[PDB]
Amino acid sequence: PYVEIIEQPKQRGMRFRYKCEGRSAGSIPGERSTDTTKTHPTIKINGYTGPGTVRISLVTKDPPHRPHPHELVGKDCRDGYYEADLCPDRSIHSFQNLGIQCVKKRDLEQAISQRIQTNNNPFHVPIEEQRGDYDLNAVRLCFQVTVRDPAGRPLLLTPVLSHPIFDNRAPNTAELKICRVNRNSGSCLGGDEIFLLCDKVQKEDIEVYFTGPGWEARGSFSQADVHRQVAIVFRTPPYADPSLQAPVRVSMQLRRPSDRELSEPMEFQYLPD
Amino acid sequence: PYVEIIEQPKQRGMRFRYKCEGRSAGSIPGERSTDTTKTHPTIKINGYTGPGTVRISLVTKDPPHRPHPHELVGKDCRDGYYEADLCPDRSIHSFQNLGIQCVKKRDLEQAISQRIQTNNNPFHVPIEEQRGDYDLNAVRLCFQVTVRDPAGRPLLLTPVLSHPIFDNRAPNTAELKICRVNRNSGSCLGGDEIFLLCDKVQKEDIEVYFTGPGWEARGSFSQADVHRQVAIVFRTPPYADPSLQAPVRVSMQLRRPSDRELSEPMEFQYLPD
DNA sequence: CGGCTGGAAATCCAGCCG
DNA sequence: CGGCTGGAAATCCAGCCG
Repeated sequence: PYVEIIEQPKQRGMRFRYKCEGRSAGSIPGERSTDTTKTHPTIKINGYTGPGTVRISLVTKDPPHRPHPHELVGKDCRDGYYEADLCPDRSIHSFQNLGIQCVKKRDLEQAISQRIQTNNNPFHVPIEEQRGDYDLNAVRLCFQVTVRDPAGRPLLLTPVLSHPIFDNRAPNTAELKICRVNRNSGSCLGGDEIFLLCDKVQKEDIEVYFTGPGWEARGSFSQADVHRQVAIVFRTPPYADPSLQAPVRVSMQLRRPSDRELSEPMEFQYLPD
Repeated sequence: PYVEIIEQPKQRGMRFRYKCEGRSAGSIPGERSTDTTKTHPTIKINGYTGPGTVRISLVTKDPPHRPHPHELVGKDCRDGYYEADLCPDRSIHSFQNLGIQCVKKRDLEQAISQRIQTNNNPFHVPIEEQRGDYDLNAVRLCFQVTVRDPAGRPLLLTPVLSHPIFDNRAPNTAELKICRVNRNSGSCLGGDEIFLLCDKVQKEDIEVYFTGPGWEARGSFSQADVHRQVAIVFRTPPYADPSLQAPVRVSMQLRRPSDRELSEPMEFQYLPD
């Protein structure tokens, strides 16, 4: 049998809550979770409907999936890992009370050792190989399902990882969001200045990526134009066509080069002068 | 005999260093210190001219003047208090190396225990009477001078307090500053929207103040328009002559209602339509 | 020009909700 | 009323400098 993630956890937007903030870090939602149609991380067992257990652990983002210092807090959790009994007459399991509790860079080693003492290393990464810095701003859910083979003895399936979930509070990879702009229109020739009010960004890793069909451009500014990480003053780039005949709706977005992530597109309408 | 402060400390303008920030720079100034030509807290002892000692410690700032959790650091300081041999041949004693090192409120309890342990409590406030909430943003210097009586045996003169000293690292105390404005001109009818980028302010306590000879208006905005304390979006007020036929250079600046403090002004050209 | 350090950046709670 | 939610409060760097 095999596990497959029918519904991935949302990647950006939620922050990892610290132990000082509470005993539950809210609930990780599915990627397609909308205000109208809510969803939760769901896995699918192919080739098995019956008695079993599931354990959700946290592991590192990049290849050597060392168990992560952070904790999975919520219903049925303990030791930084979720665990319960699979519904025996169902093959789909969504997890709605999954919350991530981050450690302090100080209580890191202490965190590590709990993973060790509690035997939480799905990819059995070696003590030798466990060495190294940990990205604290990113983790991955690691579903470990145990069904039973046809004989009847318990059967542990292979571990399935999810795409990384990122800490929204981290200045380093928080969700890119444009909150207010001084004007969503301008001349096709470009040159209009714009005050963009956004969330925390990093001046040495941010752009205002303009985008139209078979067209794209980048607004113009320098690091010094980034105000306290939450505002950018840039000049709009000229459209593809300087000789415009009427408004031309395009899209304005925030792009963090390093991971090529984008923000929801804001509509910007070019005009002729 | 009696100590007399003929040079009270500067109440505002001083930030209390956290131990984490190390040495860096620190010297409580006089109620008129400046340039290279400064001024420091100076006391004068009346009714004495000979040998003695002075100890300056921090007390709270309200009636049960308890030995504050903060610290006095710098030359001759020890255990959160200063103490040096008052000059035998001088009556006016100035202090030029006084620095208030604040404690994180997670050290509070062990801060008070050092005040007792070291017998720091000019006013002799009892352990049970030492109960209460400590205001960590304001301290009072307590000059405790000890001279000799006629028999020559050490004589301690009554504790002399300075008026409260306040912090700068407070959220509503730092300088008011306008960093970038989207427009420094507009209609005499007002109503034009402005995107002003500023130093951290408190939306609950700030406003944009326009002024000219016998004339003063304020930019119109709500708390929702203050973006992360470092940016404000407001609309200009109609000028005095809302039917100009020529420009009028008025002045625009930030104002903190709490203390009516103002930022360096920024010019504003009102014009006709 | 390699350190010193000031500014910039990283690391509890009021108001919402149901 | 208990969780939330999202703001704010607390607690490495460039550029100067010797």
